[PDB]
Amino acid sequence: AIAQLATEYVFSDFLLKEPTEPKFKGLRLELAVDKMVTCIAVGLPLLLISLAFAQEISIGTQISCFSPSSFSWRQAAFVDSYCWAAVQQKNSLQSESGNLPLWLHKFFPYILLLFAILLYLPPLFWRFAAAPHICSDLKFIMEELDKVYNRAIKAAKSARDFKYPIVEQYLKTKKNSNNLIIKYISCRLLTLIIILLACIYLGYYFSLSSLSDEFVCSIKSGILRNDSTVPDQFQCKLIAVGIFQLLSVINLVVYVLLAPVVVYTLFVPFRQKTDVLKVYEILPTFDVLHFKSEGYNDLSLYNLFLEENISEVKSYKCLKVLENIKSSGQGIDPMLLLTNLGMI
Amino acid sequence: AIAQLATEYVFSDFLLKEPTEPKFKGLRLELAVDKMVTCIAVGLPLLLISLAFAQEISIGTQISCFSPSSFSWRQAAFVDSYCWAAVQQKNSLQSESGNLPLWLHKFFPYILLLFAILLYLPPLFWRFAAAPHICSDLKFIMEELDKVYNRAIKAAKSARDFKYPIVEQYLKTKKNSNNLIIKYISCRLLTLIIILLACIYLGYYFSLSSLSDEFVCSIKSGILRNDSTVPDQFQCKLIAVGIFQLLSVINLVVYVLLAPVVVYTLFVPFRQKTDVLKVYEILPTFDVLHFKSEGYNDLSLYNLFLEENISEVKSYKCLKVLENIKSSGQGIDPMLLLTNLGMI
Amino acid sequence: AIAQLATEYVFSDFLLKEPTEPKFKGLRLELAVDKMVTCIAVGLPLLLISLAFAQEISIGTQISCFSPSSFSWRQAAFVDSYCWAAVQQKNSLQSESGNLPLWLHKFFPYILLLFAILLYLPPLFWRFAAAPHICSDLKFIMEELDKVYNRAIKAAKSARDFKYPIVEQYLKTKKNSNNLIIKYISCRLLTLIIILLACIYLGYYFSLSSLSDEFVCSIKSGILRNDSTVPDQFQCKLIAVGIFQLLSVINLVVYVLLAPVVVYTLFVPFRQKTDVLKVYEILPTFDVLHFKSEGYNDLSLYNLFLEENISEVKSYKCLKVLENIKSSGQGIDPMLLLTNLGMI
Amino acid sequence: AIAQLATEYVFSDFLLKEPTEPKFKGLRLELAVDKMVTCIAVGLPLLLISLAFAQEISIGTQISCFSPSSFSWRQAAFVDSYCWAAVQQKNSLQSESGNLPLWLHKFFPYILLLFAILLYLPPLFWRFAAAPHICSDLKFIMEELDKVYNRAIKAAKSARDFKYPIVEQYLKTKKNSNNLIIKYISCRLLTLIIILLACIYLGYYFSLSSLSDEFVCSIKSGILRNDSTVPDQFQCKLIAVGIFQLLSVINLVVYVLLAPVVVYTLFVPFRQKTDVLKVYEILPTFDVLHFKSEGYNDLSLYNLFLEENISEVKSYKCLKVLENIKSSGQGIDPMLLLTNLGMI
Ligand SMILES: CC(C)CCC[C@@H](C)[C@H]1CC[C@H]2[C@@H]3CC=C4C[C@@H](O)CC[C@]4(C)[C@H]3CC[C@]12C
Ligand SMILES: CC(C)CCC[C@@H](C)[C@H]1CC[C@H]2[C@@H]3CC=C4C[C@@H](O)CC[C@]4(C)[C@H]3CC[C@]12C
Ligand SMILES: CC(C)CCC[C@@H](C)[C@H]1CC[C@H]2[C@@H]3CC=C4C[C@@H](O)CC[C@]4(C)[C@H]3CC[C@]12C
Ligand SMILES: CC(C)CCC[C@@H](C)[C@H]1CC[C@H]2[C@@H]3CC=C4C[C@@H](O)CC[C@]4(C)[C@H]3CC[C@]12C
Ligand SMILES: CC(C)CCC[C@@H](C)[C@H]1CC[C@H]2[C@@H]3CC=C4C[C@@H](O)CC[C@]4(C)[C@H]3CC[C@]12C
Ligand SMILES: CC(C)CCC[C@@H](C)[C@H]1CC[C@H]2[C@@H]3CC=C4C[C@@H](O)CC[C@]4(C)[C@H]3CC[C@]12C
Ligand SMILES: CC(C)CCC[C@@H](C)[C@H]1CC[C@H]2[C@@H]3CC=C4C[C@@H](O)CC[C@]4(C)[C@H]3CC[C@]12C
Ligand SMILES: CC(C)CCC[C@@H](C)[C@H]1CC[C@H]2[C@@H]3CC=C4C[C@@H](O)CC[C@]4(C)[C@H]3CC[C@]12C
Ligand SMILES: *[C@@H]1O[C@H](CO)[C@@H](O)[C@H](O)[C@H]1NC(C)=O
Ligand SMILES: *[C@@H]1O[C@H](CO)[C@@H](O)[C@H](O)[C@H]1NC(C)=O
Ligand SMILES: *[C@@H]1O[C@H](CO)[C@@H](O)[C@H](O)[C@H]1NC(C)=O
Ligand SMILES: *[C@@H]1O[C@H](CO)[C@@H](O)[C@H](O)[C@H]1NC(C)=O
Repeated sequence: AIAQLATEYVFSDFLLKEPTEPKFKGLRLELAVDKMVTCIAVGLPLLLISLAFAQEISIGTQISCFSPSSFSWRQAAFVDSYCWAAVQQKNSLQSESGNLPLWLHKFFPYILLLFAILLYLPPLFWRFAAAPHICSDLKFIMEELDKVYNRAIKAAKSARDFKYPIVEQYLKTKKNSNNLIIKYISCRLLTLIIILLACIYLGYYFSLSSLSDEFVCSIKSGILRNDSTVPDQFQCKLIAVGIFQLLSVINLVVYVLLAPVVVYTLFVPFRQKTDVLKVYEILPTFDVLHFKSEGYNDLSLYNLFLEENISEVKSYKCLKVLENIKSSGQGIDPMLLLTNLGMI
Repeated sequence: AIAQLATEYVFSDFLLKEPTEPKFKGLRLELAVDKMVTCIAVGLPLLLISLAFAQEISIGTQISCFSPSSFSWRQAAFVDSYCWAAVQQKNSLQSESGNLPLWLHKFFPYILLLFAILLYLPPLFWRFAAAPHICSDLKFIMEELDKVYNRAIKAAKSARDFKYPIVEQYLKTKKNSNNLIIKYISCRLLTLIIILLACIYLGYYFSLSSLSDEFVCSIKSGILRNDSTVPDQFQCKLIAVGIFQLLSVINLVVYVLLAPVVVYTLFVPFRQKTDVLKVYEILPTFDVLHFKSEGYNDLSLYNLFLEENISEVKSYKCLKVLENIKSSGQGIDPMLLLTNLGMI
Repeated sequence: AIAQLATEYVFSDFLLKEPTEPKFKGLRLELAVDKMVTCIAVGLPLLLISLAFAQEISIGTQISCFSPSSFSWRQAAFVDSYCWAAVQQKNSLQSESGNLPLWLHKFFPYILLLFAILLYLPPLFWRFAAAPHICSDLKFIMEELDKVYNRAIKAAKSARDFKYPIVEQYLKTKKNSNNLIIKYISCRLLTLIIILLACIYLGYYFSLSSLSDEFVCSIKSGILRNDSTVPDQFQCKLIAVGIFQLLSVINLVVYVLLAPVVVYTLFVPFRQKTDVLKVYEILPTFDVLHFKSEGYNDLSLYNLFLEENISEVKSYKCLKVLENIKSSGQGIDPMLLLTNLGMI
Repeated sequence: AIAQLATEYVFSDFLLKEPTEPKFKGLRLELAVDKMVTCIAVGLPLLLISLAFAQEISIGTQISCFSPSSFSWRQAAFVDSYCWAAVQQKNSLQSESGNLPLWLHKFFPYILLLFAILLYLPPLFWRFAAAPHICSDLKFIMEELDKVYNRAIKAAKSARDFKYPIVEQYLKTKKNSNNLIIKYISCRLLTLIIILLACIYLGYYFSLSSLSDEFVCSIKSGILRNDSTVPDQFQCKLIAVGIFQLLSVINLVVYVLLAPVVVYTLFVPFRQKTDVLKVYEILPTFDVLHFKSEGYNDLSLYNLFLEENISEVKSYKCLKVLENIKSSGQGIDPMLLLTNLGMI
């Protein structure tokens, strides 16, 4: 039913499932905006496919040819099925709009499924190629941040009663390499191109005259070519073509609204803001150097992933509340850190 | 069946599922009133869609055109399907009420699903954008309250046998920022606007003459335009239009009753009452300062979320019972706290 | 099938599911009588809806109009569907009993579902508004009782080898407030009113002549108004109306039997008997004062909830067996308590 | 539905399920490229089979023979079923394209399923024959790497405050044996051959005239051979043949794109690059000798499997970050290793 389709595709965790494995425990591995874009671009065409053939919206068979009254039920069924299979056969049918509109009307669900698959492909490539590496690197970075926070609080407590910036060096090294950012931009660009092509196709499909679904059909090949009792042609109409056009314009609207989001996603350096690591600069055990901005490198992408999935880090949360309290400046950062006692 | 739909949509945890993740363990992340509003506004139109096409209420096909007796079964089926697809084609049909009523009668389930999706969108945006931040902040606040309660009871026990207000400073800082409250008000306002538009549409749909479902249909395009055996027109009726109007007025009543709730929700500062933190003011380790009221800021929203999901805090429950006992004043707050022995 | 519906709605845990959350572990949060009343009042109309359209009891379509023999199958189907949709349209049909009986016959499942939803609403309001508070308070009370029992047995063992009545003070304070009892009485009263209205409706529906299901139908609007081959009217009958009346009288009987139960529930103070706390009065560490009776206050409701869900408390069970043994008076209460050794 | 098939076969973990057993905990046991190739080559033909007979794309029965009007419904059904079963019987039917096109049109789903099974066979043979051995060997290798890393860090810590290369000897021994690599190459080659044969078949099927689906059928064997009322022949058409050809060309495109991937897979030594063990050469406890390249031996395959599933090793990750930091050369490898403190 329509409501069942809605529950499956919008109100359920459709493509929102976290990786089912212990390797990525709590790691999104995909930005929220990218996940939203993929979920829409994939589950919208599927939802429209399901809707267009819902038991309520669908009168019945997808084509009716209006055989003569003399024709029996199965003769008329032969006519309808023959014309359905003959939309491909150009000789059989003669339609003013041509044969491409008939092809599109017959295979619209296939085309929507193709667009959905093509849009799901780049996210899958990301999740299967560049996701494990970033997951491992980010897990190491979070562990290093937790360890340095613990060491700093232990030092502060000892004072009240190595020291090498490994994480900073690793981030600096990531500043050079750009394979991950190149893959990310390539997959986003392919998604954008697929969306644009889908918009072109949907606009063309919705621009039809709405009468191209009605085509003339001739079961006059073979032994029936010179038969007399059979009329030379029939009036066939492809039902649900109006529904297809409505859903196609809906998908076109959604995709044109979505494309600016993908374009904004492509410009990762601009998105790289609100320095996540700036909060850690007040730790004595952490060097006061952010050095993450203004670069078409994997460092900006790692900064984005950190700003996305750093809320799970207790040390980061503690430092964030310390920073927020520092806005008033009533107290002192080391005193607040010592009082917090948030090692684990 | 009707009962199955009821069980799925009203008697089950439809959209009442808690976040399936360890990050939010026991945190609602959504006020009870907001959750009720979203659940109604989403699962009502879906329930009505399912009901309108239930196997019992539905006689059968959604349109019947009453072809002549001479017409065969599949000729009549062609007529019915053609008219169903031609509700869009204005030339084919001539109805007194126009063609918009026919469009609405055909696509009412789609319109209800659209309203449900549009009403579910703002809650989803909230849960995916502003929910993680408030979850982390509120978890930190609850942990700080538990820790300060433990410290105060330990101090009292030591007396019988830092001290910095970090949580108060954090709340004071939240008094300034307003991004969360702005997002909350924006999503509530969008929900209200969607509800009002849905009410307008449902009122218009229910105001129809009830005879607009009957339209005249002409299969007279193409080779059949000059055919003689076919009548110039047919009498088609869209079945289930009365059911659609009944369910639309039901939804209109529900939404007009719900809109005052959304308006009351918009005025968060008025809702900010029954100070949750007032109970903690009797703790020696906690400063006697509430400072949370009369502000279009995130502080009021945090106060609401606390008053919502603070019952899970054992220290808060203990302080609440101490406060309630203090109404008589027979005993002493520190003595009762020491006797409680409710560290964990 | 009928047996499947029975298993789902009477032999299964339909609305008998305990709260699926760790917050309420073993707490009913709903009295047994109230749960029975809600389960009946909700799952009876749903069961009757399912039964009335069971594949065995149902001959087929819900209306047959007996078109002339000259009419084709789909002409007759048009007639039947038109009349089904025209039960609303007063002009189309002319029935002796009127049009309200036809409306009721068509929408009886909707009306039963409406009554079920309206009866499920007050229980849901209770469980979502006043259940968390009573759950927290009752959990605290049980914990306090366990702690005082442990302290008393420890004192007895020490003798053989604070002391403040916090729980008693909390109960005394609950004696004043009445918001919970007011909500309980309001929800019970609304349930009773809904049940009475349902009884009125079912009595009216069952009082019909049983021939109102037969109505005269006229497909004579539009181009067919002046058509000659079509008869001026048809004889239509709404099938399953007898089944609807039978199930409606069954529901009426059940609801009239149930209403006295709801009225008895409304009088909570009378139900407040068999003092649960009287057993704890023999503990040296517990003050000898019950002070819970004869009040339209939340104290009586808390006493009811205690008498309901106190069997899970080992200390209460031990004290109850001590009390039962004290009926003979052969031994001594402190000696029996010491010998029991039931700390945990 | 189409969307359901898509969710099952592309958006779900179809053939992506990890081995359901504790023996292989986190071990892929199959390269990512090989898994992708198998998943495509298997779930594409299945998806196309499901699509070709979807309730929306399918008009109805797969063959209609257009019996005379005098023929009754079940006479026409006999004709259609007889011709469907007589596509095999060459005498019954006379088609210009022959009888092989009819066989293919009737059994296209069977042929796609056969290709899917044949392509799934080599992966299954691998997973059931050569997977346990490589799993055990690789688990031992990872355990040895973890142990040597722990020993080296312990030695470094002791300095700050056996020694036999068992793993290197085992890898060197693997350099000689080649049974695993021979099995891998054989299964890949069989997969490639199956893909090529499938491409040949699909090209032949798509190269048909598109009118071979129309064949002449004669129910003139037995008592009906000399019957007069029955026409000497009928015009039968195999519906869905156009859909079969479309999906066959789609599968052909996918397989021709995939075959280069399989050919690249066959050349494992070229794939053996980015020495995984080179990072471990900086450990004092590990001998400075990689000795893994330029060989048609199991050593290259083991190197590939290591580069695939070594990210799960904490010691390897630590050494990798040490290597990346060494690019700048600011610090010292032993000092960084000591500071890391990443034993477990
Ligand atoms: C997804 C991508 C590939 C879709 C590409 C656009 C498709 C949908 C449409 C939009 C405009 C279309 C073209 C418009 C006009 C003509 C001229 C005609 O004589 C042959 C077909 C041809 C050349 C059409 C082919 C298909 C076409 C290119
Ligand atoms: C992503 C955005 C830009 C998509 C917007 C849809 C655009 C591309 C659509 C809307 C209307 C469409 C046109 C409608 C009609 C025709 C006439 C036909 O003979 C050739 C294609 C052509 C010229 C279409 C090309 C694509 C088109 C311009
Ligand atoms: C969800 C929102 C967009 C719904 C908006 C209201 C819809 C349901 C209805 C209510 C009143 C309607 C209008 C009433 C009168 C007319 C005048 C007519 O000559 C053209 C259509 C037009 C202009 C209608 C368009 C659709 C309309 C605006
Ligand atoms: C949220 C609340 C205010 C909704 C209440 C429903 C209101 C808006 C409904 C009920 C009846 C409706 C009217 C019924 C009939 C017509 C005549 C038509 O030619 C234009 C629209 C118009 C004038 C409708 C406008 C909207 C309307 C006034
Ligand atoms: C659930 C509640 C609202 C049900 C209320 C009772 C319903 C079922 C029935 C019982 C008696 C009925 C009334 C009996 C007699 C008449 C007089 C007639 O000229 C108009 C309808 C009217 C006024 C009926 C309206 C519906 C009615 C009130
Ligand atoms: C909860 C208990 C009291 C319910 C018992 C059912 C009662 C209320 C039912 C049973 C028979 C019913 C009556 C049957 C027939 C008529 C005649 C009609 O023109 C008006 C309503 C009226 C007068 C009904 C009113 C309600 C009624 C009296
Ligand atoms: C999967 C593998 C086995 C498929 C092999 C190719 C199949 C699909 C096709 C492609 C070309 C075909 C051949 C083309 C021409 C002829 C000559 C004819 O007089 C007899 C059949 C015969 C000999 C065909 C047999 C089947 C054939 C070999
Ligand atoms: C893996 C790649 C190379 C597959 C490409 C498909 C090739 C092999 C296909 C496409 C068109 C096909 C040809 C189409 C028509 C005929 C005529 C027939 O009487 C014999 C087979 C023959 C000659 C086919 C042989 C196979 C063929 C050449
Ligand atoms: C049909 O009859 C015509 C008469 O002109 C002839 O040309 C044609 O070949 C016949 N077709 C068949 C299939 O026998
Ligand atoms: C139908 O016949 C009329 C006669 O006036 C003619 O004008 C029209 O073009 C014909 N239509 C078709 C589709 O042949
Ligand atoms: C039907 O014919 C009658 C004859 O009196 C006429 O008044 C009426 O308008 C006609 N109806 C239609 C719908 O043409
Ligand atoms: C049909 O009749 C013919 C007449 O020539 C005869 O040869 C043939 O054997 C008969 N067939 C059967 C099955 O009786």
